[PDB]
Amino acid sequence: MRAKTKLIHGIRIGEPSTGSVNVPIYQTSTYKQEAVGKHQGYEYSRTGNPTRAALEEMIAVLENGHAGFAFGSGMAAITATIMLFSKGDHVILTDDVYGGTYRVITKVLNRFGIEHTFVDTTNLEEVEEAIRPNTKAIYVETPTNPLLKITDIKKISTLAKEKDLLTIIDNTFMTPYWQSPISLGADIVLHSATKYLGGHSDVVAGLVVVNSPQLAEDLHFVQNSTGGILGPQDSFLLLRGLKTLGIRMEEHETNSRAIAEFLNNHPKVNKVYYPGLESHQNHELATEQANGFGAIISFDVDSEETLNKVLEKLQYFTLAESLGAVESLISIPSQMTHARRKELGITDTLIRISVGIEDGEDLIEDLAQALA
Amino acid sequence: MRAKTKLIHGIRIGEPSTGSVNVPIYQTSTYKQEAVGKHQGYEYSRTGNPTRAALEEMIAVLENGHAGFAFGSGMAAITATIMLFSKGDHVILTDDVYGGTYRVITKVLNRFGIEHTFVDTTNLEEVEEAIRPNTKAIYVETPTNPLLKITDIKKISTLAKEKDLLTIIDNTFMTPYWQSPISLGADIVLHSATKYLGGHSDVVAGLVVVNSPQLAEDLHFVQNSTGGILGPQDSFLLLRGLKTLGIRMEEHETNSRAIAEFLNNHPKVNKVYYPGLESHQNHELATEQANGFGAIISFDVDSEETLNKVLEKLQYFTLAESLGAVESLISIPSQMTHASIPADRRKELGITDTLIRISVGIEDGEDLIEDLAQALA
Amino acid sequence: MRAKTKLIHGIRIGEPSTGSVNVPIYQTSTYKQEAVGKHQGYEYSRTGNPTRAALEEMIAVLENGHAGFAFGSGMAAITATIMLFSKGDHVILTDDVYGGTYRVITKVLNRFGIEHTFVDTTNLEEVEEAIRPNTKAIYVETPTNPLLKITDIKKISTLAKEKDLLTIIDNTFMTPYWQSPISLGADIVLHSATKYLGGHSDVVAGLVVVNSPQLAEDLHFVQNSTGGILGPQDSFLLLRGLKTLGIRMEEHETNSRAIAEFLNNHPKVNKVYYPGLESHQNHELATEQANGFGAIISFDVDSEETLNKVLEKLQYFTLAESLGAVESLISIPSQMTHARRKELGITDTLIRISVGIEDGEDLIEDLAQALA
Amino acid sequence: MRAKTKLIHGIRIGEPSTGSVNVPIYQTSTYKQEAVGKHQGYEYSRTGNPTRAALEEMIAVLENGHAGFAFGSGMAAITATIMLFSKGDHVILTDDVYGGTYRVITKVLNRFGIEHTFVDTTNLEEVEEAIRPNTKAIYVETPTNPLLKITDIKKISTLAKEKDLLTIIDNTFMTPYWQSPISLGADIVLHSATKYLGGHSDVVAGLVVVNSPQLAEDLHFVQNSTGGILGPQDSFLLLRGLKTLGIRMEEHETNSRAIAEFLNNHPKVNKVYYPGLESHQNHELATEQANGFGAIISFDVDSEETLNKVLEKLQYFTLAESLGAVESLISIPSQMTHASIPADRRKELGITDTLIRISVGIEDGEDLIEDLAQALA
Ligand SMILES: Cc1ncc(COP(=O)(O)O)c(C=O)c1O
Ligand SMILES: Cc1ncc(COP(=O)(O)O)c(C=O)c1O
Ligand SMILES: *Cc1c(COP(=O)(O)O)cnc(C)c1O
Ligand SMILES: *Cc1c(COP(=O)(O)O)cnc(C)c1O
Repeated sequence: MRAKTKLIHGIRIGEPSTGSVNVPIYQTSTYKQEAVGKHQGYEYSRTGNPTRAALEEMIAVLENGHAGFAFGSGMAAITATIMLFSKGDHVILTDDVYGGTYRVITKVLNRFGIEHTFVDTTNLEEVEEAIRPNTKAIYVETPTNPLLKITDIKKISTLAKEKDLLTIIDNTFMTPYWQSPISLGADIVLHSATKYLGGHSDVVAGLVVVNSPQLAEDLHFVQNSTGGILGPQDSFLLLRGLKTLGIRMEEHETNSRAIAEFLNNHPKVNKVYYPGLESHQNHELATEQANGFGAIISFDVDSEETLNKVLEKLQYFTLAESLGAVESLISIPSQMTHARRKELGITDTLIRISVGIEDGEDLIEDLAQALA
Repeated sequence: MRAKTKLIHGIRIGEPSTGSVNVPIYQTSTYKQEAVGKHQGYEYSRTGNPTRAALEEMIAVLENGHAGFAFGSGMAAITATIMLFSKGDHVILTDDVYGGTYRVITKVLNRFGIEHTFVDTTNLEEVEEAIRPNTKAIYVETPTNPLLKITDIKKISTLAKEKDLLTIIDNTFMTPYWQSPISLGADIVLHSATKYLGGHSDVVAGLVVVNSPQLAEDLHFVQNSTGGILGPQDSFLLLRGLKTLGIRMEEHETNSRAIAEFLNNHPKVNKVYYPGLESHQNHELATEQANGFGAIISFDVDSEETLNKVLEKLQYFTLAESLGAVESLISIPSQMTHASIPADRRKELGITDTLIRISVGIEDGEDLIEDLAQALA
Repeated sequence: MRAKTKLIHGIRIGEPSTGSVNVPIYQTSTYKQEAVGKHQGYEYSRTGNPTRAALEEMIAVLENGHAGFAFGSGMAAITATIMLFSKGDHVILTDDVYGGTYRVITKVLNRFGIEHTFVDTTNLEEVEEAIRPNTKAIYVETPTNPLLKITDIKKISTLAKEKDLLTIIDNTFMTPYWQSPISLGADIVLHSATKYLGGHSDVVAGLVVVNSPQLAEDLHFVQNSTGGILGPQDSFLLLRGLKTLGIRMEEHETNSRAIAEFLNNHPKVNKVYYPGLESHQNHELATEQANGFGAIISFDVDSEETLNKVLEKLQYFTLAESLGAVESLISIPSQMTHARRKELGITDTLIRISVGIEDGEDLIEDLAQALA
Repeated sequence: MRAKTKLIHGIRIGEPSTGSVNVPIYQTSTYKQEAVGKHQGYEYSRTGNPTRAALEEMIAVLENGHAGFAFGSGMAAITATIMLFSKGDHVILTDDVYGGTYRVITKVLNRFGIEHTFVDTTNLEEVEEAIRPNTKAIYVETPTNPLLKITDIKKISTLAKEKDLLTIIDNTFMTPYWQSPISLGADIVLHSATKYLGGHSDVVAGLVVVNSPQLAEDLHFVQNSTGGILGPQDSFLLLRGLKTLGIRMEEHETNSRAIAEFLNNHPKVNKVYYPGLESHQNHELATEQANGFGAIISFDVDSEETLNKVLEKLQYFTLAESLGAVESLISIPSQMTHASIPADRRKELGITDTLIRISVGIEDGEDLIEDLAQALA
């Protein structure tokens, strides 16, 4: 089936007991057993919950992977994944990963003897030079938050496999709809479902898909033991979100390309980050490993006074944390993303916009009037 | 406020926006800021959500604590708490801690350099000679699952404070209604809110209460960084359950004392574990550090055929894992919780494969006793 | 099984498909059919919804009736019930019914040619004298909101049956736990589930139980045709509420008797309405047709200045509409119950309290300090 | 604002309490009052609930109306609206109105003295000579279920205003995205929000928008008095669905035009009902009063055996009542909706027992056409 179809029919429509065209919300902690260990399906909602299970199956189907896992946040998904490894293991990470990943690697998991190196994963020579004897995994975010740097998933995966390393990809920004990391060699693909997958700024959730029975047993053990699960009401809202992922990302795409084009040709804007501009580092790779450029744009305005006046005049962009929502969001990474900032090239005049599904024309006019 | 009033007025009734007598469900990820850094207290739901904030405050109130933290499960609460420690730290634990706790200490957190010693925490001498220079805390579960063994919280706390150690208490079985560990000198108290606090078998949740601002900054940092948060719908259902925790535990208590007496005098029952029997180890301590015995009773029946007849015939006890629900539940520890441990140490901590665990609900007491009676004869 | 047991085991614990000890929330409008008209159980959520159906079965079991029906409010329950009748039919009602029932009878259903007489149902001679040829039903609320007048359900039912009339009882204040109208001859018993049945001030719902297959077909047709249904999330919260109805009403009872006793012996309070006082009209009948006196108290203080000062000083009673909640509520019927007020004896110094499950001692001390 | 922006910024983003970009779910019955009559706008959830208030405002915005009202179902919305009238009032209705509407008019509201005449509302002469002195409104459903027959809303409205009658439009099939009845002169517009507005087959709800304060006082009085309200959870899910109504209907439209063309040229299909075919009655009107044709297509297949093969073989159309969902749905009107009516008037309004109704979802267009193609051959 085509991608739009898979979002509606990835799992069996018609719940067995009643024919409900939706997954029921199993707001329950426990399950009556017929005999000692013989109501097989479900035993305890931490271990498995039918609403969460439908969600875990759906994300595995959408990334073409072996098994899915649902966590209370993106950060719980990221933490459970790194907790596959042990004291003495080493991880290589994209140098401009999300600040939350930066923080958990450097301020939490360091205290547990998990070692890291931050590397420019755009430079495959530097990635290979970072490999230690105790290295177990390469972790890549593409595009990155918020500079949208593009890393070659197929080349990172090939290097990882040659050196006996797992490839972990944060596919949050592209979603399963635009990019397929497992198809390009990734062992583990993960999502802040809080962003595009839910799509309506109303769920905090993380998803992990693994490509192997061994990884599914090992991540299941971590999720069941440390228990950072997604509840069934949130699981239901996330399943509901997934239904419109295709038509949302298509409208996001159309709006964002026109906005990147207009912002890149503006007197008050001297640099624009967006995979769909030919000027963007690795634009060519962006067109090859993904079917869309996404809906996150970062742009550097000429002065503090331009920034401030953009914030106070914008009508349809809401000043807030997060992204991936049907409504347009704006943040100032320099004043809103704490967790080298200078080294990464995150200017004090840099603005990040999350482009919504408002009319593309209203969003351009709103940005124009804001910079006029 | 008396105890029953606290469960209702622990936090202000009337939210500031509309006066709603209930906490609204903030099904939301993010908040509009007036200016970059000016926001009315909420910026991103993982860091703080107002529904979760009301629940975290409520449980902090009920435990007389500095601040509360809500997690997606009891196991997330225990994990987040032990993750306050770092590689080369040592924790002393109660030896018959809950299975899920055993597993996180011995199969997960061991891989992260956190060391442990399992000790009989009923023996303050043995606790003391497990203290190493890298020891940071003593973790106590009282009463224990499933033998309801009792640990002197006030004695553990005073030993701990004397050796500059943190005291952590798993107060799930007693709840804040019967036992107040921070009052007895605990630094940290946590709950599988999945049990009594929710009380309706319909929320999986963990709660942690800390009694210092330093512990609140540190555990908040872990919560926000590792993100095992409870969502707003579960937060609401757990707040809702908290409202009837006092009257639920009073009914649980009355059914349980009568069933514990009933089972202790039945001829097919060799041994009964319940803190309320005068014959139970540290019954005297149980009556000093808590205002109730629980609603959990384990009893050793006379034979395999009896065990199978009671599972066969009970009408009002449902066979299922978990406990602390308004509906009565039964499990066989040997085949359902302590299947992991060998038969070796299952005679040590006396877990026969004729031991039954019942969680006494709020059905009519006389219905539950009649039900046990018919099943057993 | 005893009453406390029935609240936990009235319906089968263990949902067929997974063994869940709870009813799943069927957040769904429609159901896949195997063949044209052959997924039998469920077809469309207006007509039937499995969460709503569990709730409808539970309330029928708790009132020992034939079938249950769940509506979006008490007033939707009351309206669907009167809409069993037609233009030209006449209904007799307790003269001091809830203001909402007063309003729908006199300002809505009058425009549809449903005729009414309001009668003192404490006076069975006046009830019999009110019967017209076009009379179809006697509608009784006992105790009444807010004066707690007690009507003889068995004598009203016997008169109704002799004259070919249906008996409809609003059992909201007593709940199924304290009073059983069907057992005393009632054909229809109904509830504002918004009050004690939900019990936590967090659901608006109405329930109707009927005693006959004919009434179940006729009310089902009205509920399915006019569609004032309770949604499945509210149905789930109401099922959850019912679980603690017994232990709640027992604590309500203990607190309320002590409060009625203290209020009735107070210098600043010159009259107290509460079924459990020997001085209350028909106290004897109250002890006979119900197992409890309930948790609503109305009291007349000596002056406006006493009332005002009670309102501003009470610590544990919240000034709000509604009742039946675990938290204590206070209202002034003279300034808060619009929809004869003088005729009914609703003084401008009359206070209604809904007694909660706070500690009974804290509630007395709070009322004392408030009148000191 | 363009149409797509309105579905997102129709109401203020950022609630006043915390700045939440989402409407909080007010799972609550009542509100603390400061003083007897001072309350911050909410007193009792049946009269007003803030989550329901946001949805009622949103649908009022999208329909360019005075005020909105949310009910527990489409049928509660129609019932509440017709209950604005009294015994001895007369309403003229579109003759092939939805079955549930037929039933409430002819089996419920007839018993309450409300009179009706069913008329072909495509014939303004016939509408006019059904007007009696006791007539108060003309009720129009355009397009109709299941033959998608089209009624001139602007002509009906002007006839109505000339005879001092109210115009009521059931705008369910078009939604506020394609058709704006109040703009064409309607006083009242309503929706089965169960269909497109929710869009995920997971909420039963009705909405009514009125264009005068007198109609807002009167319908609010009915809503509050008779109490067929939508609860806060359903209100939230319906708000959520509204967010994607524009992009859902654009995708629905593209799949439907292609499937309507596909079916109209297939050799096993005699007749196709769809406002978008140039051959459909009042195609010209359809293109003037609405900016889209729908996502509902009825088609008459060649025989019983074809009908049974398509039900047998379709993979992506689910057999089920209802429509307007992201997942594609199929029904047989003769056996599922118009089983009530005799075979007598089922040849009049041409409802063969080989007529299939499909609701086109937002699956890949080419998947749905391939699916119909394989099923039909
Ligand atoms: C005392 C105690 N602590 C912790 C837990 C674990 O909680 P959860 O199942 O919510 O992860 C349990 C569960 O049985 C328990 O009984
Ligand atoms: C046009 C139209 N109006 C009203 C309704 C009735 O709505 P509900 O099923 O929510 O009562 C429907 C349902 O099919 C409909 O299609
Ligand atoms: C927002 C974000 C996260 C964190 O998700 P939470 O749900 O906030 O824990 C992780 N990765 C990326 C790329 C993100 O954008
Ligand atoms: C509150 C009340 C009602 C009305 O219930 P709603 O849920 O508000 O419609 C009806 N009858 C009685 C006796 C009440 O107390």
